[PDB]
Amino acid sequence: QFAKPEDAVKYRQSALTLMASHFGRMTPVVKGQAPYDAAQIKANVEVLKTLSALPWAAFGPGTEGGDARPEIWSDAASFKQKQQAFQDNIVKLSAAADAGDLDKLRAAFGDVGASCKACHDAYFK
Amino acid sequence: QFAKPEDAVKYRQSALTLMASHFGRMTPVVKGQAPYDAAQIKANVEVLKTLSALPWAAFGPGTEGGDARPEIWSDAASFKQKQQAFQDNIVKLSAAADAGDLDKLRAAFGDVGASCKACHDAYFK
Ligand code: HEC
Ligand code: HEC
Repeated sequence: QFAKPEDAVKYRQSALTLMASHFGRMTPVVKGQAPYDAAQIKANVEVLKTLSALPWAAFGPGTEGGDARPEIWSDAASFKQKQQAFQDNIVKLSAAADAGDLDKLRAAFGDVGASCKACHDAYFK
Repeated sequence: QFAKPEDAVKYRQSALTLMASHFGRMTPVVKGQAPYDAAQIKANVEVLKTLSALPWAAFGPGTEGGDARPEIWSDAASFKQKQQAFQDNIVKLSAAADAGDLDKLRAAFGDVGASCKACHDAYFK
């Protein structure tokens, strides 16, 4: 869906920006600094679900650019493992949110954040 | 969820960028220049559904900035009517996609695009 590589870069950056707002805006809730409304969080995690599936298709072959370390395309199976592990940790966060189980939410949130950081460490310039 | 107004600007711009990729990538399909796969389009419109609900919350009071004409906050009911009409045209596009009805897709797509342009004309700098 991208006319030039720059379009893929702009798309993924925008997806990651959201996806990151929808994750990070829950930090006060997970820390207890903001109240926990199970329905609010269930709805927000559903948005995060959808967003978390979007960036990866915008790292097609030859869409090198942005802050994407070059190691992303030449090690394709390994980058895919990281996105799919991230994506699997998001399933666990959805399960916690859907259940209204705060303790499960906090644990799952930490796992998700570790998965963000793991990819950032291997693949962000 | 925004620490400063600039954060809201960055969020809405990113949401609008996606939302706009998910809309515009269907143009070749609506024109018949690309094949029509009903399931593909149903799934893409579902993504567009979700995205099309996101920008509006990032135009809170005092988040002036970006390419958002100042007329957005002082005429709040009217800006809300435009986003909700856009949002209603998206419901019609979902219905067309869900039904696998190509003719209904083309008509709904044109209505959506007109709603994008109408808001762009009243509120984009
Ligand atoms: C888990 C919820 C997160 C969060 C909060 C973020 N990421 Fe990543 N990310 C990855 C790569 C390769 C990039 C660079 C993209 C490019 O510039 O081409 C990024 C970038 C970001 C950003 C900045 C986006 C921007 O506006 O420029 C942010 C805010 C961000 N990330 C947060 C790679 C990955 C992953 C590889 C599988 C995973 C998982 C994540 N990121 C997860 C997260
Ligand atoms: C219907 C599907 C669309 C499409 C394809 C786009 N919009 Fe809009 N849009 C609106 C405003 C106020 C702005 C400025 C935001 C800001 O800068 O603060 C925009 C911006 C955009 C962009 C550019 C985003 C960026 O990266 O800077 C794009 C690509 C875009 N729009 C496309 C306002 C509205 C609406 C008011 C209710 C509606 C409806 C739409 N836009 C709809 C669409």
